[PDB]
Amino acid sequence: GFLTGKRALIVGVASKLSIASGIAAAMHREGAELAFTYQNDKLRGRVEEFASGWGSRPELCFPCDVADDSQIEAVFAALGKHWDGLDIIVHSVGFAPGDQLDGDFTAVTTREGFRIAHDISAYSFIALAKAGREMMKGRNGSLLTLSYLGAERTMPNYNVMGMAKASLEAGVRYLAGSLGAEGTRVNAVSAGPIKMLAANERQTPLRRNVTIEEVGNAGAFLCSDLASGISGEILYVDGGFNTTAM
Amino acid sequence: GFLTGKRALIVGVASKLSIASGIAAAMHREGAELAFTYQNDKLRGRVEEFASGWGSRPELCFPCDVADDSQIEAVFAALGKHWDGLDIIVHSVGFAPGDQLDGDFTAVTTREGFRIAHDISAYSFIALAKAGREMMKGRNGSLLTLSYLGAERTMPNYNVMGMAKASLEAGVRYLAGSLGAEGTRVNAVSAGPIMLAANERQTPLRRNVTIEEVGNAGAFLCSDLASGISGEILYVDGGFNTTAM
Amino acid sequence: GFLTGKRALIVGVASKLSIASGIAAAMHREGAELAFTYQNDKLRGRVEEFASGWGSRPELCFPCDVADDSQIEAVFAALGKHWDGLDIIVHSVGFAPGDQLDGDFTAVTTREGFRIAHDISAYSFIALAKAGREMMKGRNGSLLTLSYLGAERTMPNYNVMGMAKASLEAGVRYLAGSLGAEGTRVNAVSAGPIRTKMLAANERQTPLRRNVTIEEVGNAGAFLCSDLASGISGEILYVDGGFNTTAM
Amino acid sequence: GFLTGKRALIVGVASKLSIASGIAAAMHREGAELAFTYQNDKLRGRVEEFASGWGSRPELCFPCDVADDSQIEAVFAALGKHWDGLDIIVHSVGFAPGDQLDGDFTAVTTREGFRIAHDISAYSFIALAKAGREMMKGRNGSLLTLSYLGAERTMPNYNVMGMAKASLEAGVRYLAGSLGAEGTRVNAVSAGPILAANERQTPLRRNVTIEEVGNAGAFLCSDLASGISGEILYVDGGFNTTA
Repeated sequence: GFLTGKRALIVGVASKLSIASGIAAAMHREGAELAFTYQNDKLRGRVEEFASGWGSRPELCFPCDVADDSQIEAVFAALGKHWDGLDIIVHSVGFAPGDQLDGDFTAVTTREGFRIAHDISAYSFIALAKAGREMMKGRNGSLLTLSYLGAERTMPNYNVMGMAKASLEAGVRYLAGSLGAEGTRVNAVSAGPIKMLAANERQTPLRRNVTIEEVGNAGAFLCSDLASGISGEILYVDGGFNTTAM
Repeated sequence: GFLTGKRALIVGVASKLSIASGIAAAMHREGAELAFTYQNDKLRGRVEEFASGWGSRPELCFPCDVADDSQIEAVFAALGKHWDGLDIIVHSVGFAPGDQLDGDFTAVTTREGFRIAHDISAYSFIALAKAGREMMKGRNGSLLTLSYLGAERTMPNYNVMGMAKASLEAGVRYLAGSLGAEGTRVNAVSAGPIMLAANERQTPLRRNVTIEEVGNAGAFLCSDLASGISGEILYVDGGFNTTAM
Repeated sequence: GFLTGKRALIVGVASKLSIASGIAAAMHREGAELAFTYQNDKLRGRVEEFASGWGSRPELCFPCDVADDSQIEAVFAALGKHWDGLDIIVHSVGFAPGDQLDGDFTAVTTREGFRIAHDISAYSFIALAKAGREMMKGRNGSLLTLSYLGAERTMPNYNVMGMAKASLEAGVRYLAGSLGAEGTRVNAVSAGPIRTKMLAANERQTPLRRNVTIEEVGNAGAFLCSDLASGISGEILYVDGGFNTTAM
Repeated sequence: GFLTGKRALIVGVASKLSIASGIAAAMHREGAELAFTYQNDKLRGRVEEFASGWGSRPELCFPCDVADDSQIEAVFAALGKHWDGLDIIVHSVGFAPGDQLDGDFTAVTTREGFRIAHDISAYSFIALAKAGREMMKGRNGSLLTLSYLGAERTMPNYNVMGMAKASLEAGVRYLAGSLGAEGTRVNAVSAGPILAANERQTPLRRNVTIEEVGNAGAFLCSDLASGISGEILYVDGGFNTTA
């Protein structure tokens, strides 16, 4: 593939319906050696399952709870023992306590929900870039992450999560800003949604939802040297929805 | 003036020549009855004295550090003994741990520094929108806050305060979708700075703006003159934001 | 008022309830003395009559088809006979021929219709900017124009005119950049829809649950050309009650 | 390559150092059958040479002034006598009268300059979509145009092209939502310069190459980007994201 020879870490594979899971799949098709992290022992089995069919193996799977600094550093110590270097890190972690994500925004949003949603979904990505700066030394690789339109504009019940996404995408630009002198490109892919999920379909220009695959392909490219003049981008894979108003 | 009749709470007055002091002035020029909070006990005497010259009294000054829900709540419960309603809350509290705003971003940014920056400089706004929802009921008021170009494009050492602001700025949009129904508008004012001579030559107006200028806009935004504007981020920077080079 | 002592020219007054008039009314109400252009010979009587309720007189009205560079300066040649200098230009004219603004974009959009939509809606701004540069010198004044959300995101039956506003909006920035040196501020107001079935959804979405009024879009527009807003140039002020910020 | 199977009409090829060229090389490399236009009678043979070096031949080269409606017409007519379907149209022609790109924006900008600036740099796209609608129909194709930061922000001596470009970018958006239902995707690459002080600030601390813009340009018109429409993708090292 066009990603042959590169070696990527992949954070937050939790399912195969996931958006993470479309990316890993397309990233193997394109020739990448992969690794995976799983948040907890519950999901440890199914990550390793998926991993094995994605060109990877149980021994390239590590426990990581991105709320923890050490555990992230631990991931980069152990992985660093199978590969002489890392090229790509992928970030697919979206988490805010549900009571923040259903009701009147102003009403339900608590300080602690704000703290968490931001920590898990925004800064984890800076820590990942931090905790792996060394292993991406002189690889000219890249970092990726996932965002949503709700960081640029408002929608029902997405609520405080749009504040996290807005910060992430900022964090993306500042990451591009600093990490780039050593040749790291930081980018993010903003995907469309995967009754009213059909009111989306008929305003989205392509009259259809994007597939976890198309986001994979698009997130694959952004990590390949096909995308090597491209940094600080937020790429929208949403059938063109954001370009609509009425 | 164009604000007479309106009452306004001002959070985060800390110096005579801050953008917040510019706002505070104009809103008084325009007749707003002003109330103030103070960050801690050192600044107390400073804030009371400013308040007194902006038509208010120390009676209308209350202790608040926006890192604590409980003190915040005591603000509106203390004010509510003085006012049977409130029109405006002006949110000019911008802060992050110093070491994060000095160096390479990836290197100097910390979990705890992140969490603080975002707490004080962003969530505090929503905590004020909440804690003051009742006092603002049925008055069709407004909330103003301060952001900066750092939320939208990068620039030296602003670092994590560029994520904070972007989170703020999204909260503007969201608080707007929410409180709009009831008739509260929510807006922000993104000011220019006040060798930074590079900025100036590039800035279309060839100068910087002044807290005066940032305050008239601040004021306008919170006055009935604005009543058709909400969810908006008004750039008071002489055009600098619109230039690429 | 706060425009007191300021002089403005106002282009585009064609109805009594246009955004053009909302501005003109506002701007008078805050002290600015005004001048007006009529698009052609049919609107002269309307425009003049309006102008008198706005402190202006028949004499302060001028003919001008913004498709004509020569008429564009005829305004300023003639105006500078009553006024040694000018402070504001308000630019409020939206027109693409009707067949362009109806149906499927790609099908009904034609080269000429495109040409017109951009020459009227967009270049003309730059031309009032040009033509009146001399009279605005020294006054630390401002130009103001009107845009729409269509330019930045799509909405049915706006078609080519969103292309002509994105051009315009870009134009605002270039003018603001060019003329800032000598003091001229250049900004825009970008109103949401105005009242009189498809519009009822617009207001369920917009944060303030109501459309704006020309009294709102005019105050914004007034303010933006007043020394109160002297720190503001290159800006596109949204007046739509927050519509532009919502997606569902 | 990921464009294998695809056929593509490229508008704008005129120089070795073209952006237009960078896309064609990267596109052909990715396995597309290309086909080109040449503005005047000069540059005719020069297009042809490049064309014959890109797997094409001088019979898939057609005369076209994007200013004249009838030629663009005649382009797709003739092309449909060699080709069954069309998959990609690429639009890489920028031209404003030179005087307009030299001096004070207000002062040098004239109406005629405006007109040409917009007709060439922006209407041409629409017309290419328009006049080549039928050959794309059925195909789930894609269009691609070129833009620049001057639409989004100001800079010296770009002047009216920032206006042309801004329009074009809406034109991307309006097209995309018009031709989406039938499968046509519509995007743009906003490519940086291929300036010395520019370089200092862009994040990668370097300028982009026509191979870097051409790749992404190719990617977007390929089925690997079928979930993308209406975009202004930025290949400039992240310069847009910097203040």
